[PDB]
Amino acid sequence: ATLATKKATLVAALKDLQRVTVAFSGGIDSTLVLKMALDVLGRDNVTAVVANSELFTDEEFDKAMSLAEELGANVQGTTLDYLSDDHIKNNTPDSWYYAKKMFYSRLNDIAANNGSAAVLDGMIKNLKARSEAGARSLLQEADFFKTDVRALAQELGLTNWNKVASCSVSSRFPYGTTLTHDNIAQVMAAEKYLRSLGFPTVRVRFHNDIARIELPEARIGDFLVFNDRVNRQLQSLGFRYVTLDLGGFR
Amino acid sequence: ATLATKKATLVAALKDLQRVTVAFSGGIDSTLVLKMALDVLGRDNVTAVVANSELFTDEEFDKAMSLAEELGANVQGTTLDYLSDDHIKNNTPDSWYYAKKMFYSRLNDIAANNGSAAVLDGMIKRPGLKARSEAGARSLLQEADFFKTDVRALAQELGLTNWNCSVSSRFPYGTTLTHDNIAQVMAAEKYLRSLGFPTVRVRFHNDIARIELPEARIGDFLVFNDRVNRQLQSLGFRYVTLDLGGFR
Amino acid sequence: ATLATKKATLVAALKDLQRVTVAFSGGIDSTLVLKMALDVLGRDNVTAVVANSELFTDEEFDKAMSLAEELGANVQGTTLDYLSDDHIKNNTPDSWYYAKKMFYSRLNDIAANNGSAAVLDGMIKNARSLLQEADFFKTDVRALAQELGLTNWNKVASCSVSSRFPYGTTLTHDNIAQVMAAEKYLRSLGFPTVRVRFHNDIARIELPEARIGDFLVFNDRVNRQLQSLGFRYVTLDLGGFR
Amino acid sequence: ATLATKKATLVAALKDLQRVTVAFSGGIDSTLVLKMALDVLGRDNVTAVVANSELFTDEEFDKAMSLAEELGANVQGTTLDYLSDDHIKNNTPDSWYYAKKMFYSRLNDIAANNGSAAVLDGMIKARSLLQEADFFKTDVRALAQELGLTNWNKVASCSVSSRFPYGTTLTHDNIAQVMAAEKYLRSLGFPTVRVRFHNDIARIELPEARIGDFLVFNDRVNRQLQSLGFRYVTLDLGGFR
Amino acid sequence: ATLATKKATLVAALKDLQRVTVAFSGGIDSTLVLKMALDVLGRDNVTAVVANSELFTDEEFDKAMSLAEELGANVQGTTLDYLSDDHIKNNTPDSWYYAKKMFYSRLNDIAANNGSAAVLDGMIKNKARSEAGARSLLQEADFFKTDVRALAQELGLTNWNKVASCSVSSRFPYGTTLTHDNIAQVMAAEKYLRSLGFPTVRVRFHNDIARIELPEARIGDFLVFNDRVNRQLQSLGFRYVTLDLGGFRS
Amino acid sequence: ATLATKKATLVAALKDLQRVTVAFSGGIDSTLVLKMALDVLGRDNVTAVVANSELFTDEEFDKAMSLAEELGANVQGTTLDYLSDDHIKNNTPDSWYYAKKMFYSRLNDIAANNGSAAVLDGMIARSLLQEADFFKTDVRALAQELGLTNWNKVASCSVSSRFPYGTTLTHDNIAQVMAAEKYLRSLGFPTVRVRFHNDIARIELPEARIGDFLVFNDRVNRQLQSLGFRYVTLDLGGFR
Ligand SMILES: [Zn+2]
Ligand SMILES: [Zn+2]
Ligand SMILES: [Zn+2]
Ligand SMILES: [Zn+2]
Ligand SMILES: [Zn+2]
Ligand SMILES: [Zn+2]
Repeated sequence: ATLATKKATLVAALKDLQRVTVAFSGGIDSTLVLKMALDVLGRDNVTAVVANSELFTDEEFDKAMSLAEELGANVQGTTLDYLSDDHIKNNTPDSWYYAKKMFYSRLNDIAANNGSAAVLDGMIKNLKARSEAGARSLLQEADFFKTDVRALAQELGLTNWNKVASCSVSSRFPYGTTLTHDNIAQVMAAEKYLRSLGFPTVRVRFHNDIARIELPEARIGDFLVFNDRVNRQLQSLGFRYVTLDLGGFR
Repeated sequence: ATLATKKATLVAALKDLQRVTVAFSGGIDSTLVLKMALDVLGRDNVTAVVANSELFTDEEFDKAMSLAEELGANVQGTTLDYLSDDHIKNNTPDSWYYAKKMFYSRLNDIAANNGSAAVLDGMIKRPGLKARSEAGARSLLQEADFFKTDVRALAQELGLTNWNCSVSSRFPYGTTLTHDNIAQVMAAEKYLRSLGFPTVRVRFHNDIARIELPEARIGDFLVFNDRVNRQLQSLGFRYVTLDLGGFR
Repeated sequence: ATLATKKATLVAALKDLQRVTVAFSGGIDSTLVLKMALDVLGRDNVTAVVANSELFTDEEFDKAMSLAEELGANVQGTTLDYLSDDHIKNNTPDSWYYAKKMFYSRLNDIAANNGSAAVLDGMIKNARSLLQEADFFKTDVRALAQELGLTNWNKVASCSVSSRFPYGTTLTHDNIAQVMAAEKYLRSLGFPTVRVRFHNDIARIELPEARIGDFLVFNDRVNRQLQSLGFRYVTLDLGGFR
Repeated sequence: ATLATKKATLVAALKDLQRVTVAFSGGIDSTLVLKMALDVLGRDNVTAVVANSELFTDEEFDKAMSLAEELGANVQGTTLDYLSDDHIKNNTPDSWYYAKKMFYSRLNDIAANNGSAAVLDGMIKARSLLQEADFFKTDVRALAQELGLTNWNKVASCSVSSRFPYGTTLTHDNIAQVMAAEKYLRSLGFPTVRVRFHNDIARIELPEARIGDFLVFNDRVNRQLQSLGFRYVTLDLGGFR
Repeated sequence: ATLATKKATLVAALKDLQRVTVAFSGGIDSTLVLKMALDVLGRDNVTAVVANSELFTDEEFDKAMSLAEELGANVQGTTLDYLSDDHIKNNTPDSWYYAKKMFYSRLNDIAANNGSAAVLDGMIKNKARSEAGARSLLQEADFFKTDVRALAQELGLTNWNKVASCSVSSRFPYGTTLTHDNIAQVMAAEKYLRSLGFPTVRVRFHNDIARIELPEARIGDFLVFNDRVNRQLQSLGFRYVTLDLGGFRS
Repeated sequence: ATLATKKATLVAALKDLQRVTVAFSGGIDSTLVLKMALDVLGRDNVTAVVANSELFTDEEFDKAMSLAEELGANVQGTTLDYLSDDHIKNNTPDSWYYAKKMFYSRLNDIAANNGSAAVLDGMIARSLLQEADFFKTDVRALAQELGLTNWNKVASCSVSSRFPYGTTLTHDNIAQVMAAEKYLRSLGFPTVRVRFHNDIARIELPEARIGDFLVFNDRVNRQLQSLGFRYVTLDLGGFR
């Protein structure tokens, strides 16, 4: 199938729905989904939803919120208490499944109250909780790949999205560590401070009384001028010891 | 109706002046006003004016005009000798104010001869009256209470994708600006930028150059210490130095 | 003149040719020619040719192919034996001419079989170079590209590997592969612009001067890895990149 | 007030006991006292004692003899065994006291069989006559150089118990792991260095003025300390002290 | 020619003056002069004098004082306010001259009251002083730098200030008025930088500007202290604290 | 094994010798050897010899001719023409051996004339410090014990190790290497090697100083290029 065949299939699917709710993160694929939806159905029939929670930073939320206004869509934020589900709070390998199960549930109730006929995400063809909510991945059921979504992104003149596929803060705690409101706010504030110093790719691992910072090895040399400030700032967030991993990022 | 009305009040004001001259700097709001003026009045009723001066590099002028000339508007450049004003020459804390006074005076002179009804700038939100108010300039995006989000909304909605400091901020308050020392500072910053340091300030302190850099680059800067010391010394500085506080 | 003017001369020239072949490498300048040719003639009347050869890495060849189907073009690869010419294999100062002659000869043979009016390259101001004939400077191609919505292109300039060997050095398959593996390893550490100059038993690493500080955390790993690649001494040029 | 009156204070002090036992360690302070003993009491009346244990290096021990022997002193080595104590092995915050008491206990015995009048240590401002003669850090340095003393341990060899947190019990595998890391790090050219043990994590404390010079050894220390047992190897941003 | 003939001329010169006052700084030269004076004339016929003033640290004074005591000589301190001279207070190029004219004047008054026959400095073969009548016996006996270390070795002299220090006036450009507060703030700045591990350091005073001069090979090791040195010297009175790219001196 | 035994063992051996000739290089070892020989046998019984050759810097030679006279010994300089021998000129893996044989033949010829019983050096020909079982700990101990403060701190190796085996040593390419190392030490790097490789200079530095060296890269590049090198590089393996 050509790029023209699958955009045509994508247009046929959107036209059948008239009114949709789009799960928007700022990503390459969700932006293409949000952009195609507005171009086919219109601004007055597309509702974009961006999720806010403690597991993601508010900087990524505030940014993905405005990327959708830059796309010219009616955007709406919703907040989720992920730690209300213990399966998420206990930080088990399947905690991310229950996060999206709770995420796809909130989208459906919004899809009911706004009058939308389906929930759209930006999942491509190259998972579980995506089906029970009836969420539809239009890009994948039209046989798109990452090479296809990039092609249609240039054709629609889309150049501004996010390259930082942000990760849940739970990856900063070893499996089995109980997440709390305060230790999550402890990690995110330390990562926000380090990012403001000029280090966009950074991890602050949580080791009880120890913070273990992960930087790209080719940036550790540039980090030297900040040792004393990061030490005291992170001590003032609760960490007793502030360290920097010699093994680098991941 | 919020936006729908914020854009409607603007279209009404633009329709009301018929012919306009637009002070253009390349920023978001100057690009937004100029585009709205051409979409409502047409090129033959809109003039974009870009200022050139020694207080800015020979580069940003070539870019701001290149951008409005790319939008398809009759663009005029005008050069102002800001150093003719003693408040600007001796760099007083209100030197910014007397710079706008001089620019808005030149604009109304340009607007009076091409037949425009008003001068427009893209202002949103001290020694006397507002320089805009003193010159009769209209800030239509202010009047419509456009907030930044409203500006952000429309440019994408009208298709605008391409859009963009005075050199006086390199000198202390009270220090006299000369044609030589401005060339001195600007040549110093141009060289440092060519070494791979885009964001840089060379603060002028008579015989001392105080280099401000993002603190996360000072490590990457040490290979150039001796070359930067000798280059700036040949630009007229006796001492070439690096601020430990960094940029800002 | 204005950018919209040089765009029209570029469109008027492309419409007079109707059917063209485009020498595609993946950089900013050849991506703009390919996208402009496609947006004036369509996938039917444009063929993109990407060259595969010993002097350029297979990394750049695979991506350049990938970027060309992504822009919506019918892409054809072709293989060039630069070393089959004795002038190139012995690395004379004339190597650039026979390399260029061999490359452009192959492309006009491709353009003749598909009926193209001319062969296009992306040469700019300061075969037909349409961008240069319309007076496109480096600052102009950045503007027109953002206006069209182009994004993913090879940001680091590609260069023939013959520049890593002294003039008069006979290029073999071993030493070329040796320099390739060295430069490839250095890029993976986080250094996209780098040269490994070949001097028999000595590797001379050329880095941009603003990155040498950031490089010292890698000194030992680079020394060991290039030593296992064949070099006896792994050194860092104090002069820097070029 | 002067260094001369401070030297004459311990000359008279040592010449009143006439037979002593010196807790030799290798530092400049215990090197100063033992030489000051031999000069005023002679080789026959001075006894140099050295404590080998599981909390110290073989290296601070070995050269503590090569020096003690080269001053011309009747050197003799003893071996003490902490960690068999209940308070020291668990690193409770009182372990420093029992380590001291158990140390001072046998010296009291050794000095007995030697017909000595008092035990001496190297404390500054048992018998600490460097503390009684009012010797500060600067007065010990000037008297040591004046007496022609050139050899002493110039990096303070502390007790390995300070590398462990309060509550963690110390093992033959705990200490050897930590002491092997500090030995490896010092071999790279960093003489003042600590390796704090926190189970899976190693916490390196270097002088801040050396951390810039430490970058070139980052990966090698990461791999080596991972082979000694540590899962993570980190550099403390606060530094040494 | 031989060291013994030069020692002989020095011995005879001391025996002829019998009672001497010695300008003692702690260098190898003034140590050799003081040691020889004690050996030939005795303790009660030799007076060592160290100058204490606002233009030097209190610690070089404290060290030179103990050095004279460790050699076994009666040493006394004298205080001079160099800033009472307008040539010194305004820091003129010839301020060095009026500084030592004042230093050599105070010594001669002491040499008058204690019965000395001459004042001795430690000047070898390689202005204000002559006009004061001070005697340089090492110069008169033709001692060169190497002969000083020779005779110092014969006498067992091994301890002395290996670093001759300069007056803080070198931290102020010519024409600057020296005051009791900017003297102290410059000395506190240098005293603090040395505590970080930088023994060779200059803090050049430019009113609102501090121009730190460091050995160029130490600058890399210095980046970790940038922020702490910034705030410390700002609390001392400097608005801008800066690092000279030329390095120590130049 | 006190220090008085070994100081006695040394003067006891010095006593047997009666008259000696000392190979003086300037280091602390040949200094301790020279002063003791002066302290025990006297100035007219000791002849300090300093070798001057193209394989060692003139700065080292001038320093040792002064320090030895500074110590009260009557010095004699001697000039060694190593490059006359073709094993040393062409730098073979055994060219060190012909150098030690040229050196020690010359000083043995000198000791015979002035009437010395032996030639002595400062190893830790007689090595009295080695025979008395000295160590570097005891060499500084006895040095200060006699008032020894001044000696050459950075011990200089033979410049032959800067040239690969097979390279022909010449007057110009030796001056090249020696000028480059003098410059690198004046910047604040006492332990440095500049390996010769025709058009390439391969600087060797301790790995703990490579960061402190960054500020000098450009000035070292152009200085060493004005001395004859086309490419100036830094060895990533560091010193040795
Ligand atoms: Zn003018
Ligand atoms: Zn960097
Ligand atoms: Zn070789
Ligand atoms: Zn360093
Ligand atoms: Zn005063
Ligand atoms: Zn000479």
